[PDB]
Amino acid sequence: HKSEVAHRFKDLGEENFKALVLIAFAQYLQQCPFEDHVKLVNEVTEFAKTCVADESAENCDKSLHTLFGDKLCTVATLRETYGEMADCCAKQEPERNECFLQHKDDNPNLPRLVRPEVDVMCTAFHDNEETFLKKYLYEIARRHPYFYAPELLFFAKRYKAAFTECCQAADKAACLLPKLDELRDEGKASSAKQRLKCASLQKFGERAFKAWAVARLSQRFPKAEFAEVSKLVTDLTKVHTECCHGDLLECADDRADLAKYICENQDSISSKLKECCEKPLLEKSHCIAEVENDEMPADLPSLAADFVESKDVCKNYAEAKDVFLGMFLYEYARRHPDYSVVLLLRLAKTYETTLEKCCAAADPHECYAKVFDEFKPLVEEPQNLIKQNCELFEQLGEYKFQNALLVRYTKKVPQVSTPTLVEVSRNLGKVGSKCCKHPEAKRMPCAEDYLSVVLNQLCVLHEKTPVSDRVTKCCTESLVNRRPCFSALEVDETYVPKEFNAETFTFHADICTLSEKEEQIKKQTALVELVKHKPKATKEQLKAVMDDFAAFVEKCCKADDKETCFAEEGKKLVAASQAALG
Ligand SMILES: COc1ccc2c(c1)c(CC(=O)O)c(C)n2C(=O)c1ccc(Cl)cc1
Ligand SMILES: COc1ccc2c(c1)c(CC(=O)O)c(C)n2C(=O)c1ccc(Cl)cc1
Ligand SMILES: CCCCC1C(=O)N(c2ccccc2)N(c2ccccc2)C1=O
Ligand SMILES: CCCCCCCCCCCCCC(=O)O
Ligand SMILES: CCCCCCCCCCCCCC(=O)O
Ligand SMILES: CCCCCCCCCCCCCC(=O)O
Ligand SMILES: CCCCCCCCCCCCCC(=O)O
Repeated sequence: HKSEVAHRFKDLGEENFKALVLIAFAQYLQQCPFEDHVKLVNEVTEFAKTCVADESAENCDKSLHTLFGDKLCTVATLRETYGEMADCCAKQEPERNECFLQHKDDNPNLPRLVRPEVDVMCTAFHDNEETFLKKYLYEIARRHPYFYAPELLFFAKRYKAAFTECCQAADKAACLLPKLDELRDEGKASSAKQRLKCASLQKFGERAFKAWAVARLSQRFPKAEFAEVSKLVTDLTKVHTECCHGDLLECADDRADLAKYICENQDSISSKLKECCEKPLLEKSHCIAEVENDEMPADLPSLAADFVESKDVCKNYAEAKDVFLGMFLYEYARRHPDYSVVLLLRLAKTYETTLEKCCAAADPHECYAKVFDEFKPLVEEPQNLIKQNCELFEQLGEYKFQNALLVRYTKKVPQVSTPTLVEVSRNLGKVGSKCCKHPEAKRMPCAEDYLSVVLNQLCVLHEKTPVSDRVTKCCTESLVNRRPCFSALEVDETYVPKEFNAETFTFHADICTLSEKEEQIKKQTALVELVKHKPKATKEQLKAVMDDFAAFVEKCCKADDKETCFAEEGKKLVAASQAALG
């Protein structure tokens, strides 16, 4: 109460406090060495303990923003290292804090972080767990200044858990490696979603966010009253608006409040918030944001009652348009947890466009009478794609499914670079393996979650190295139109084939020692180049070539003087293949 530092220290706990303070400093002073930050953390922690012992001790009354800023301005090489940022220190709070936010660089120039060999890690881990973990916490945090700290803390613990379980295993690598790769992706996805959610808010505006949230919060809490959901969407919008601005403290308090509000009213929101609400102040938010959907009420009316058959439709709509559309969304979303949020938005958009026409016409009811028929094809498009694509993935495996997508998209946008096409298709493939395992009722929400990040990543690259107007149309298109726009792309009739290049199709024995992962990316790269050269090739033609290449390899890696083989049969394969594809 009287001392903020003392208060947070007591809430968080020493360990958590020390880690958060470290992350906080690493995100601002992204250039200072690790031992320098460690020094700061200790100084702040010691200060904190003083305040815990006596809330009236010097400076214990200062605000976290103030203490933090002062400490920051302490750094002697502040001007020589961060130049312009040092001028913030001449300002008074809150301009000082505001000034610091502005100079935090989003994408700093730091070397890629390379993964050491399992044995060095595990020994480092054992020989000095604290510094090994904090050292990486530091390296990761300085590279993602915008990654919400507590979230970064949750990942660290997932990492600690992996080293503990695996560094004792019989086959460390067999245990750890796959774990590290899983965490990396989750970390990447989490980072992407965060940037995405804020970028989306800037572009599309508050209304669109509120809509997306109404739909999402309604699928998850089907039993809550519309007024509660509204209350929540309202507060949730402030929270995200604030958290995007970047101030960790402000963000942290807004989220905490929201979580407490939710827990106090849990029995009037959802029956699934029990476990989450018991957890520590530091984990509540995270938990709730991931809670599973509650059971939807058994006795639920027909949507057509209040939205198609009622006589006061246009009257209720004209009176408060967005509120009316929100109720529609609410009602429609909580009966369809199986729908993707964006799909629900499309229906809402459709119902809106209809009421706008119909309520201005002679006899409204007559005009908007069959709107639910409008929805049918809208709902079906995403459903057929899932069925069709999961079936294909069922037959072929992940890898072969990835090759299928490779041929499919190269033909649609041959202008894209081969490395980019490879990454996209591979990740598209992963989405297929990760979601197709789910029961049909949960597939769509799954694909949407994963596809959103992949589509955004694809758009960002392209944004930097523009290549196709079509991709640009889809990338800058409506939030709700993005995926449909890509789905609508057709083979590029215009495209002009790339001239043959012997090199591009020559292979060496080294391919035999390449890691399974790199072997594929090598074959898949050739495949893309193959299509870019012979775009009019049919599935039959291609499949045959791919079959030869397949054999080609297995054969040359299981024979003496491998080198000769590849260069000898290579002439043959390539010569025959060119002939078959005219
Ligand atoms: C070359 O392939 C990658 C891919 C993703 C990567 C990194 C390197 C690095 C390392 C680097 O920046 O060089 C980081 C930090 N990545 C993340 O996005 C991330 C974020 C949060 C967590 Cl918890 C874990 C991972
Ligand atoms: C509970 O309320 C929300 C609100 C926005 C959301 C999400 C959930 C989720 C999570 C989910 O879909 O369950 C994602 C991925 N959001 C966005 O990226 C986003 C951000 C801004 C706009 Cl304008 C539109 C969409
Ligand atoms: C743009 C992504 C939104 C994710 C998110 C979420 O689902 N909940 C959320 C969950 C249920 C009701 C309302 C919001 N809160 C959340 C906010 C503060 C504290 C705890 C959870 C979130 O930030
Ligand atoms: C998330 C904070 C805890 C840090 C633990 C990370 C230890 C593993 C080091 C490898 C990280 C580089 C990312 C990768 O390519 O795997
Ligand atoms: C500078 C010392 C204070 C450390 C700053 C970090 C404070 C974070 C408070 C943790 C609250 C969890 C919020 C949430 O649920 O997301
Ligand atoms: C508080 C409830 C507000 C809900 C407003 C409903 C709007 C539905 C249209 C979907 C918005 C996507 C943006 C668009 O393309 O128009
Ligand atoms: C001009 C024709 C050159 C022939 C080169 C064929 C390269 C395509 C790579 C085929 C890899 C398919 C993957 C697999 O076999 O599993």
